[PDB]
Amino acid sequence: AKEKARYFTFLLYPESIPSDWELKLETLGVPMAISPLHDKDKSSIKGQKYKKAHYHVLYIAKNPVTADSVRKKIKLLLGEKSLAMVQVVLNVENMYLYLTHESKDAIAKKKHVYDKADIKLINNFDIDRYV
Amino acid sequence: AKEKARYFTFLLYPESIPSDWELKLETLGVPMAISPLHDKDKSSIKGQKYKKAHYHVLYIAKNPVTADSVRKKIKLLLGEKSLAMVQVVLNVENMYLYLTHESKDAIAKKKHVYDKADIKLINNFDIDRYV
DNA sequence: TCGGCGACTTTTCGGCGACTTTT
DNA sequence: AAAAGTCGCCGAAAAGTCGCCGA
Ligand SMILES: [Mn+2]
Ligand SMILES: [Mn+2]
Repeated sequence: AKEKARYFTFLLYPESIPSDWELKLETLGVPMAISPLHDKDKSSIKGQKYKKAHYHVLYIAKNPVTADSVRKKIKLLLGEKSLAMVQVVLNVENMYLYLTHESKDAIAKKKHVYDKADIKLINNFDIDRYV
Repeated sequence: AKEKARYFTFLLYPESIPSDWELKLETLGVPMAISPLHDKDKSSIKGQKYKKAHYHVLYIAKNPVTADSVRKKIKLLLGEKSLAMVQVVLNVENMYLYLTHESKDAIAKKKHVYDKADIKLINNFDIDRYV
């Protein structure tokens, strides 16, 4: 009895993805919203500069499918270590604001807040359609 | 069978806790109330002026959980030796005023009275809701 | 007596190949 | 045949109680 759902978020690392990863993700025909790059997140480790550059993708599947469905589809796309920690997204509004660290979880924990503009929306991601 | 309860008090020693302990207690997401620093308690031994610096944390679990649980929950958070003497609290109010030694028993036994201003409330600890 | 800790138990949840349904 | 999708099944950690205490 795995959970089937429409909204997912996962991480992409610049190392494990090919050059054209952006055009690579457009192919699937599914609305995505790709956070700006996270080169400046404070690590929960002493003396430690920042966490590694990563992305937060917000993935809007067209029908209820399972976490594993999405992991594998992007594992085919970009390399089997391309992504990590695919999760089911419960509140879309938050996990969109979370790409900027400008949700309330993030500013409450005072994390470094990125630029609205660098978010990349693939196949006409409509924030309003899902809220 | 051990006792289940929602209200707890335990002690925090500044030596055994990391710099960012205060913020790390906020992570647990639980209403806490942290005594002002207890650096001038009268020691019960002759020629011993003060007791070792401590804090009294006042801890409100979201569901009746066991003394031991809270102990694990905090060892893992601040270090195996971070805390001490976790007990269940039967009257919050009295034990709230005890953080300043302004309860009945504290003023009764002539304990050193600290300043409210230094009390720290974590996650919107609202003493009034508890009476 | 009653706070304590290691041993244990129990959820919790994200992986990943293997099997299965869909195209 | 191939794509996509889910199904067992594993592991680890974050949680929790239990056993015995021990001063
Ligand atoms: Mn991040
Ligand atoms: Mn004290």
